[PDB]
Amino acid sequence: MNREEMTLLGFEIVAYAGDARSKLLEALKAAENGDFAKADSLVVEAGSCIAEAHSSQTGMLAREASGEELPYSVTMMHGQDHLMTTILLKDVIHHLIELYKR
Amino acid sequence: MNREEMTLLGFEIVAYAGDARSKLLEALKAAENGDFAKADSLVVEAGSCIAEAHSSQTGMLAREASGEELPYSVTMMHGQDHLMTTILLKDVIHHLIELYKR
Amino acid sequence: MNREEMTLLGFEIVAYAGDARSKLLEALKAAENGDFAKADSLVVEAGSCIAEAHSSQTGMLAREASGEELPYSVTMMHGQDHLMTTILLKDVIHHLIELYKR
Ligand SMILES: [Mg+2]
Repeated sequence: MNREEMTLLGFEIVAYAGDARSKLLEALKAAENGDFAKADSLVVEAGSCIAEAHSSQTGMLAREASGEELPYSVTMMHGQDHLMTTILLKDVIHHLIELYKR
Repeated sequence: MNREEMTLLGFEIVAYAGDARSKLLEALKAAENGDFAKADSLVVEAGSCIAEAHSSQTGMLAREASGEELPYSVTMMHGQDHLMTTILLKDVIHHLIELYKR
Repeated sequence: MNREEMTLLGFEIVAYAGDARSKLLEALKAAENGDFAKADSLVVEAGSCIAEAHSSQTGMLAREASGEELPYSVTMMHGQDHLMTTILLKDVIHHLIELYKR
């Protein structure tokens, strides 16, 4: 694809990763305040946002693997940063809630 | 801009991010040892280094969004990784301190 | 080097970081269940893999700093995201284990 397509998709990712990010942090706030029902609900919601903007990552990487030359985009790079850090938080949040739960 | 400018800006972001991270880690060591006061101040200090490194971020996105082709730089990419991972630490640090403060 | 070469090194980075990440997450599961000796074991193993990927990172950045032009690769940008998020987790894991240990 061209640079402009990569930039727009990067923006989509920045949007969804950003949304998932706020939900996960709000979940941490809820857990801090002993409101675990809300904490869990929020995490479950953040999960969908991530799954959506994530499955696109796979197809993108597979294309380069199979010979496609993908153009550089600072926006795409930025979206991936948002996505990957948010995913790490998602992968570790259960323990944070659990620690607040104990 | 040229690759040289991107690289140098990258070094700049790495320096600020690096210091922000060291302080956040140091803040953790403090909270672990009960020095919550030292931990809190350190967290505030970290935020300033982050504000600096984070500065150019929006501008870069805007330039590319308006149709400007920004050069690829490993150093810049690495700086962005440092910044973004450090910002996540900053976003979570409060809960790790609180859990230590309970 | 060419893009293909950059992509191959990136795959290597993803392998080391992905493996390290699963050990660190497994280390978290262990600590959660009170198996602290297992937790430390995994963290020590993960560090070995991280050391191999991180060392490779240093050389690359240095190559650009010395004037060398390196090709952009989505896989390398992805491997770096994996490595960088994994290094953050490794730097913060001790405090998570300790919190479960308290
Ligand atoms: Mg990145």
